[PDB]
Amino acid sequence: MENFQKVEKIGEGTYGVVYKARNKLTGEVVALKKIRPSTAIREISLLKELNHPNIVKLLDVIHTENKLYLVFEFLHQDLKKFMDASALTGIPLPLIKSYLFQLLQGLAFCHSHRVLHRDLKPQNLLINTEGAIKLADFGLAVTLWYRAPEILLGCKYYSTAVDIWSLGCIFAEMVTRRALFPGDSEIDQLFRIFRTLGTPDEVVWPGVTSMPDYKPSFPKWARQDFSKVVPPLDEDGRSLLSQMLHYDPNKRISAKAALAHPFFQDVTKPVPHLRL
Ligand SMILES: O=C(Nc1ccccn1)Nc1cccc2c1[C@H]1CCCN1C2=O
Repeated sequence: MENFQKVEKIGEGTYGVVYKARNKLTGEVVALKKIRPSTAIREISLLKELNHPNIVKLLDVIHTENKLYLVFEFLHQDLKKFMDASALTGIPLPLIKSYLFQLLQGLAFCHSHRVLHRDLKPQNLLINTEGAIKLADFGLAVTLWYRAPEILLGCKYYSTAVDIWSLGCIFAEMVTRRALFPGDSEIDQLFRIFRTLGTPDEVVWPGVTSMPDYKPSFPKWARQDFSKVVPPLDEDGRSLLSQMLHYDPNKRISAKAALAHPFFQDVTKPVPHLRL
C-alpha cells in the first residue's frame, strides 16, 4: 500500500504473499499480507481482537481500493528454517518441549474461541530470540504432510482435533529430524499414515467406513511400534504423541488436557541459538 516500503518477500501460499515491510508513518517493520466479501471482512475483525502471547498479533486490516492487506507483527524466523539449521544435532529436548507447550497454550486459546488453524506446519510457526514461538497463518482458513486422516477421508465438519494431529506430526518431526508422513498426494499421504499407524477400522475408529472417501479396497496394514517410529523419545513423550495421533477425532487429546500431561512436569523456557 501507499504507506509501506516493502523490504522483501518472506512468504506466499494459498491466500497470499507476505512481506517484510516498514510503516512509513511509525517506522516499525511488520509483515504485510496481501490477500489474493462481507463475510470475510466480518470474520477477520474477530481475529483482530483474538490476542494471546503465542498467537502472532494482527495489527491492522486495510480493505482499500477493494483490496485486502493484513498487517501483522514481524518475527525473524519460522520453525522450518530453524529445524533446517539444526539438522546435524537436532533441537535440544528442552527447547522442543518448550515450543510444544507454548504451541499448545495458543491452540488451547484458539479452540476455546472455536477458531481453528487447519493448516499447521513448520513454515507458519514463528520464533523470536526471546525463546517464544507463535502461531501464524490462521483464522484465515501446498504440502499434505500434516493433514489429519479425517480431512483426507472427506469429512467436512472438522474438529479442533485436526490441529492436534498436525502438532503431533510436527512434534515427531522435531525429535527425529525427519518428516513423519511425507506423502506426495492425498492418497499417498493416506497410505503412509496407514502404514505406520495401521489401516483403521470400526474398532479403532467407529464410523470410519462410512466416511466419504473410504474404500473397502484399502490395503490392510498393521500398526507399527511407536518405539521404532519416534526414537529417542522417552515413554512420557511417546505416550503424549500416541494420544495426539489417535485416528478417532473424538479420542484424540485436546490442547487443554495435553497441557497437564506428565511430559511437561519439567518444562522450562531456554532461549534458542538463532542466527538472523
Ligand atoms: O513474521 C513473520 N516472519 C517470517 C520470517 C521468515 C519466514 C517467515 N516468516 N512472518 C509472518 C507473520 C504473519 C503472518 C505470516 C507470516 C508468514 C509466515 C508464512 C506465511 N506468513 C504469514 O501468513
